[PDB]
Amino acid sequence: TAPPPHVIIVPSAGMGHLIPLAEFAKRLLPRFTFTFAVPTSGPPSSSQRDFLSSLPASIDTSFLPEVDLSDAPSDAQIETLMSLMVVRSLPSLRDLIASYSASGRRVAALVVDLFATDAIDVALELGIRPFIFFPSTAMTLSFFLHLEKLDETVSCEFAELSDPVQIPGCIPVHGKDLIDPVQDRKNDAYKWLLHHSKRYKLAEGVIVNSFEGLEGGPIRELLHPEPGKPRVYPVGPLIQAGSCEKGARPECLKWLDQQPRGSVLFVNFGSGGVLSTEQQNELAGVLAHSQQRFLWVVRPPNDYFSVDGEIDPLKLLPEGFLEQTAGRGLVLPMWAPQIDVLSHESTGGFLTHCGWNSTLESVFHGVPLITWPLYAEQKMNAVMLTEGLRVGLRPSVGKDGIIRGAEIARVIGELMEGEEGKRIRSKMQELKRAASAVLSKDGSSTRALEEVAKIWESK
Ligand SMILES: O=S(=O)(O)Oc1c[nH]c2ccccc12
Ligand SMILES: [Mg+2]
Ligand SMILES: [Mg+2]
Ligand SMILES: [Mg+2]
Ligand SMILES: [Mg+2]
Repeated sequence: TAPPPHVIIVPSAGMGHLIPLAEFAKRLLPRFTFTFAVPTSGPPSSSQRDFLSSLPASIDTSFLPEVDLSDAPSDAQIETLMSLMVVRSLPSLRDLIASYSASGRRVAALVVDLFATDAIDVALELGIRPFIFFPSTAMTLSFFLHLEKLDETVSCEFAELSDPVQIPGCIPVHGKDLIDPVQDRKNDAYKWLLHHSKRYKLAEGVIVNSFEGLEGGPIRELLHPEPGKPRVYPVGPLIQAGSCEKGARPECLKWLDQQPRGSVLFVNFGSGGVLSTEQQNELAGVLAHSQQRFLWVVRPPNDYFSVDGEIDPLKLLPEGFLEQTAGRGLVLPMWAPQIDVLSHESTGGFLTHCGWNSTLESVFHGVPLITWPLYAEQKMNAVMLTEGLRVGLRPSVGKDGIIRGAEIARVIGELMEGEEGKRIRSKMQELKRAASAVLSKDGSSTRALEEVAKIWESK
């Protein structure tokens, strides 16, 4: 029995990033031990502590001493605050790695999230193999690697372009659908994104949470060796599992058991996927007059109370909405067991914000999508899902930023009924089979994990 090498993980801010990073680590146990070296700007939340403490013993956590970000503009985007958090935590990261190295442990790799490339300098100075973990699409990774060239060939704001932007190996995308932090090139968020994208070549490999069956074009382009381009390791789809391992007995799953097969539309924009009052009313009015069964996770709009103290969103729904939907739809406040809903046989569609974790969970369970992108790279994901793979439908937004009921109803109807919705469903089942094929004991993604593991163990 050999001593397990140690691996340090530097995540970018967000539970959405801890989830796929923990799944990645869990699939390399017990060959290594891990430490989540978590930059902080304040007391770690109870959600972070609870999630990280629930992991296997071989994955430890160190919350780095909090840094001060009050000097940043109050309008600073999240990419800027995330980059500032890492840079200012590097001394603490050095002290953490020193505690392990001083005890005799071999530190075999430093895994940094997509906006934590400034920690790569520490790894290079200490003879530690730097790797980047990319929790988004291969399409978005290609955009990152191409951003330098795009920045030097385009002077105007991207949303002003008439022709769609062409990324090597990707479907074209109009500038207005490019990731949020490139929509204002004067903002620090764009400069930070440019900064990180030029540093991906400093890593010995990029680990991307996707697979070739889902993004053939981008993956095959990325795998093609080129000078100045890092090696890429598709290891997706890395997602959490259902609750059938503890002991369809949750309340909302009992309702799904009664409904017909593949007949329910699941609505969930995820935490932070808040709608305006006007936008939520448009969605509620369509569901109220529809004959479509739905399961809707509702959150208080950004513009009385419940048992714990949070505002009760289902009392903010329009007049007698719960009367018009009593037997056909089910409303849930704040949270729902998403993976258990997507795995349920009664679930036929998923209205999602196109966060990549949620998309991968839907693909793995063969549930076609209504793509309602909100922020980050979600609009790029929507284009790839709907115009590329054709496994979902996208409602068009109006000039005032509101998606009207006529569009919500159009895509719902076309997806759950209509012939195009059947083709979409058929295509999504093909991706479902392809997803479980790359994660098998001898799967394409399981092999990529092996390559990474052996590299970490080499020398
Ligand atoms: O958790 S997020 O808010 O999505 O983090 C992110 C902000 N912008 C991003 C662009 C591409 C991928 C991830 C991004
Ligand atoms: Mg705390
Ligand atoms: Mg369907
Ligand atoms: Mg998500
Ligand atoms: Mg964003």
